[PDB]
Amino acid sequence: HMSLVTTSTSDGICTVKINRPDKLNAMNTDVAKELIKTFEELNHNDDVKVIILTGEGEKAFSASKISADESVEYAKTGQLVTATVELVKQPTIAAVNGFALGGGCELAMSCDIRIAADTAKLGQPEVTIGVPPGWGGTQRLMRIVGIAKAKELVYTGKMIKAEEAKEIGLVNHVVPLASLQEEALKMAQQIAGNSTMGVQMSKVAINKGRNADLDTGLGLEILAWRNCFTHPDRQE
Amino acid sequence: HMSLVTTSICTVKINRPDKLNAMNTDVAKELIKTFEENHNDDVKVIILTGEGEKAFSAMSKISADESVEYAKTGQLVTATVELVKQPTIAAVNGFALGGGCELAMSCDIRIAADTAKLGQPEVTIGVPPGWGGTQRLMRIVGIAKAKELVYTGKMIKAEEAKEIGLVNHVVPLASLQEEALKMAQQIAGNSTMGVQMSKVAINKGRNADLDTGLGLEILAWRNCFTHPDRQE
Amino acid sequence: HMSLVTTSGICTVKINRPDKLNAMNTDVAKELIKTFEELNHNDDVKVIILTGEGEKAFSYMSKISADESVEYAKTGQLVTATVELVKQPTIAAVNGFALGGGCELAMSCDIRIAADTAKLGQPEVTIGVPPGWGGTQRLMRIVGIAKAKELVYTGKMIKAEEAKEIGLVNHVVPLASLQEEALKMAQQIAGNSTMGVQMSKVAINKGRNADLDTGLGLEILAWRNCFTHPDRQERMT
Amino acid sequence: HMSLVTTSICTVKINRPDKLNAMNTDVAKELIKTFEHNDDVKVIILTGEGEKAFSAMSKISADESVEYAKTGQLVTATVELVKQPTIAAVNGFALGGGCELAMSCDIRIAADTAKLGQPEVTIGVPPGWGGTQRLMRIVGIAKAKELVYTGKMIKAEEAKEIGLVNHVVPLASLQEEALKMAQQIAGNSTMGVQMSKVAINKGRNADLDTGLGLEILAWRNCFTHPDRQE
Amino acid sequence: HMSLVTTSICTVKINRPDKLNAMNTDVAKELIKTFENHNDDVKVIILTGEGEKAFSASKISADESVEYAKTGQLVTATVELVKQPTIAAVNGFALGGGCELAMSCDIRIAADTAKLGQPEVTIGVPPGWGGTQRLMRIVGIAKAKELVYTGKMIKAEEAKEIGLVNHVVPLASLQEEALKMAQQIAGNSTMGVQMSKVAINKGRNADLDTGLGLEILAWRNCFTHPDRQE
Amino acid sequence: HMSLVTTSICTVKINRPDKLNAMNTDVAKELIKTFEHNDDVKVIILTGEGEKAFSASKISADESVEYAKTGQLVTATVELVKQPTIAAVNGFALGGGCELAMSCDIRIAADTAKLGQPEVTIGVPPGWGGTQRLMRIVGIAKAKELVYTGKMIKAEEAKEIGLVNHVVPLASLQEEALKMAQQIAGNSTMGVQMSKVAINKGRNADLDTGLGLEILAWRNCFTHPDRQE
Repeated sequence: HMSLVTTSTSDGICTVKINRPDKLNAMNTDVAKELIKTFEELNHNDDVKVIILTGEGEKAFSASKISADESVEYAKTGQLVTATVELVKQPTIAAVNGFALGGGCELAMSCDIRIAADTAKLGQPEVTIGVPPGWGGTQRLMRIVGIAKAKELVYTGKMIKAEEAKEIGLVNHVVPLASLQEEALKMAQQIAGNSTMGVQMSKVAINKGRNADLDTGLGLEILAWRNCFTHPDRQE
Repeated sequence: HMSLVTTSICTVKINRPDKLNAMNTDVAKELIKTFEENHNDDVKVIILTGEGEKAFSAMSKISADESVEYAKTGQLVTATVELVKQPTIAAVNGFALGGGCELAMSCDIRIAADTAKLGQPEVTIGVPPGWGGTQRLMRIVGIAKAKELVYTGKMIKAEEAKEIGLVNHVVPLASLQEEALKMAQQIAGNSTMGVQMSKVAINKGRNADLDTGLGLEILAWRNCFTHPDRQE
Repeated sequence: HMSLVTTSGICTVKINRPDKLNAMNTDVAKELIKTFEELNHNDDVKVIILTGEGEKAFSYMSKISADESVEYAKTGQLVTATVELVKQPTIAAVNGFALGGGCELAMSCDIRIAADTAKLGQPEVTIGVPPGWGGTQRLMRIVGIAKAKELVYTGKMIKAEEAKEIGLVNHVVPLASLQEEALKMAQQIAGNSTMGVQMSKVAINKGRNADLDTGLGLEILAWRNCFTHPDRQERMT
Repeated sequence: HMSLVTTSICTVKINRPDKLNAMNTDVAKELIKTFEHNDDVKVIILTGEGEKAFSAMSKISADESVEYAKTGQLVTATVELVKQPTIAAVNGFALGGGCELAMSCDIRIAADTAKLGQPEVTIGVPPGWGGTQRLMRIVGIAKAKELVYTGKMIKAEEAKEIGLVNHVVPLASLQEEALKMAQQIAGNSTMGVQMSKVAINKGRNADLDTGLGLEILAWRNCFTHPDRQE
Repeated sequence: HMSLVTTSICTVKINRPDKLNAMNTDVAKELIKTFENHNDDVKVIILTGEGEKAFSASKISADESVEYAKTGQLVTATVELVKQPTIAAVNGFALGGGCELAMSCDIRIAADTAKLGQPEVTIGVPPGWGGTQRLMRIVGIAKAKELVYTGKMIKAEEAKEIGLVNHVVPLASLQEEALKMAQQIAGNSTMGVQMSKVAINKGRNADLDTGLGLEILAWRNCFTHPDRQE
Repeated sequence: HMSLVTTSICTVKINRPDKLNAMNTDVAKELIKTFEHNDDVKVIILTGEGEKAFSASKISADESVEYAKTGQLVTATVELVKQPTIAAVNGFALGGGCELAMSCDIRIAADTAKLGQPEVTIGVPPGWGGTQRLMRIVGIAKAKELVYTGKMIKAEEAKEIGLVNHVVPLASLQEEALKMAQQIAGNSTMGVQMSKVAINKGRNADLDTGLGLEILAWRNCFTHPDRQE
């Protein structure tokens, strides 16, 4: 179904793995709901400080004859899992180990930081079926890579390698697969070394001010800044 | 002023070659009429390029009052090219300067020739970009490069245009059209309803917060799921 | 304190405190506010160059309450907004270290040209706080949410080359060639229409915060304003 | 399908009182072309022909629905973003598109006989000409939700109560009042009025700081006009 | 902590009458999961306080105060964004979290004995379940600032004049009225009703053009439904 | 010049009664300086001196920009000040004064008060935030009516459209103001001004972003002694 295992310094680095390698870690509603409950619906426990999310099998991160009314609930489940991943307390590092197409790519775009392997191919092929990307791909892909590249990808519904994904910023870095998880830990243990209060107030400020004008975002930032100043992490 | 060829995809061309396909009021009105305020259901993808293979597109001495009208005509034609039903592929065959560049920035995807040169030199004569440059260039390449290009008013070549994201790809001149064709056809084979509703969703959610954009997307997604292209 | 040198209408502003690596306290912030506020009324100056004194750096009193924390953050927001919304375009010549409030200061300018020795970053979280002078917003609005999140969460420094790769700076030139380079671009902006330049700046800084239609309204208003100016009819010759 | 009378102030009247000036496609196009403006007109009054109706077949494709809702959006936007102000003199029924058309105008002055509403939901659709947004932006979210979910008529007194209309006067004296407000606006500066309209119509969609940028740009533009110094 | 009764329309009632139906986290969870998603048999939801005396009338860990506020946000959003229209029948006291919950609903009909307010600032905190935003979005910034800064209570008449409630009726006949409006919404097309709800709840947060895009999408989406022809 | 008197609540007064407390550049500058606040003051009262008025064509376009910037600066300084502000409209509030009144949080007007935006009768729009603040306070329809007509309105219809919070007899206006200022001053200072920050920021954003602002201010207040005591 889904795996979790935690160790780091303080050992609060939690690797979360999608466990369906027989079907290329494809995401159905069961995987979405289990992801929602693993990310605990907009919070977490206090042991974990950084989350590294990937899919087992070393081949794919994650790669409808239905009831037009039921597709609204389907897209709602997708939106809910993407928001639960996107707004979790700790930072998330998406280790894209191979294919990330459709929902999978959307999942990858819900995370804060993406470290892809030189074997990773991303895309949104929903438009080849007759549907748009229904789990936030029409919005998050734009907000990450620019309207031009997002439009190109969604219109063509094509697949792009991790190198051009790094070129357009869809992934933060590209490393060899053999080193992928290694790098995924190396960044995480770096974020875990910093103050959790500062890191996660920064995350709240960023995730809230991405949707507002500069003045409102600065208000969010100053409020989070005072909040962190009321914390012992600042003085020690 | 106009050129239309539709075979599959409708290539539209600005037919003013002896003036580097310059933008004016008549050309803007012709483009407005050509983009049909939507399109006909036969066309799936549109390619906008310039005649002569020397310039994509490279009367202002008057009356700020009707300068408002000139800017309104520019905004109208840029929004008609931007919000047209079919996707738009801009094949900049050289000079895309000022109103041309802004025009090129109205389309969804820009494919550049190696000889292409883009920029907003309005700041050198008397004015800011008045046909959407100050907003569209920012929304395409980011505020830093937008400010650099607008303040300096300089021209940049195609390679640095793809470096900052103003154009999606750069290909040799002699193979630009072809390449455009291919991409258009790669978009033409996809679902009409899917592509066009995703275009609606993107063009609407670019201006709103993530939640409102997700609402737009779920509405477009249901609308497509009520269409036969989804199941077949 | 702070040094000013103007000629061409090109004004170079220098943070003058090399003993503390041009560190940002409330004094230098207030002096920056006062210098950029005067330049708003200075009609000779056309372009502003912001850089640090010396060849090393462009630019922790926190024993304090949370209310004086709010006041410190407000002073930082004020200096960043005054630099950002100044009349003339600004060129931040990052001649070395730009970390913390210094990097946010550089991010408040219109254009950044960094030396090949420059290192930029937001190490705020390494001492328990987020960026307090607009980093969490301006960094994301300049380089995108992905790289902004990476840099803010790690709190690491990055060389000028990767800063140019992610858009944190516009260009990267050798250190000894930085100053000259900056002035060159400033010259290229100084020769343009001041009316058009500054209405462009107003339109951009206002439309970055709104939908496309409101930004187009701002643009058409600035366009008519410029069309009421003699620069328009006089240079379109 | 439409009448113009410029006497000074242009009164605009939709002309189909046979079934109370309903909003077809053709009157939408006629209103679009009529709202184009010229320098003569300073204020616009838009009312319905028939003395008791301002403006009061569909199982065809969803794509035609999209494009005719786009036509409605276009006519409402053309009415909403004119140079001069618009005074909607609601003489009677304003339901569905009509009321949406009335909500596109700057100011509404209704007769005491006027009943407004959005009954689209009694047919199986939402208001597709801007009601779901303009009604909410005029009367607030609570009253807008109430009116769109009920789809009922309300009397002009309740419209003035919830802000859907600015003022309520007797029908026989509606036009005199609308033209009174018109000539009050036309006596003011054309540049100031029209730049105020641009600033309001653009800043309603933005944060306060952006809107203040809009306002300062329009303010500078008004200071370049001869109407200021005199 | 809360009960449900459906017939034709579903009434949801906070069942804590001796505690004046006050809200803690557990009743919030019960309401969260009682608004599920939903089933297709319910058309209009009426939420009121059990006991016809009050609709609905913190010493650790600011860290856990964040989670308390997140639970409040979750319950308010689940009530607000839910499929069917919601009618808040405030039967008396609606203070603090209770009034915020009432403001999450679509339409509010108050008994003449109702008293609403946000007294959070008398404790040392702002409204933490959406008051600072929803009150301002319902009644406007001036009255919202007044009520939040004073923390005072207001009767049904003043809350109606400021738009905090849509209508005010006698207490002994509140629910009946709350029923009839519900009935009035039940007879309307569920597809049109709920697509209008989605369009409004999404376009209240965006500019006019984005809201019009949402509206035209929902308009075609109601043209997808068979209830348009019948 | 202007004056200030602190008693607990600092009453701030525009001291130009022989000119109906009209606004110039010097008045705006001294108002910016007065609104700076100090930790003792909990509520601010802004009114005009004299019981007659709260506050009632040579420049180029560039100094017109500068004048509009000064007006925006003073209106934003009053609007975003720490403590809640009560504008006691003791008569005329026209033009900038009107806009000044619209910058405060709460407006209590005397029955003889008259509010308006007459800029459009001179050739210009409101340039101190009227075209935005009036629409955000009273709605778009009444703001359009008032700005296009440029007409003065009495206190009661100003209350009807929401331009003022309450209408009080002139002879008692101040006292009523003080009374409200007392009721607000007794509440939590930290909670009330964090509420003010949340409101002034979330008025410009969508619901989700505003709720983020609110939850941040709420957590901030939970770290203050006022919450538990």
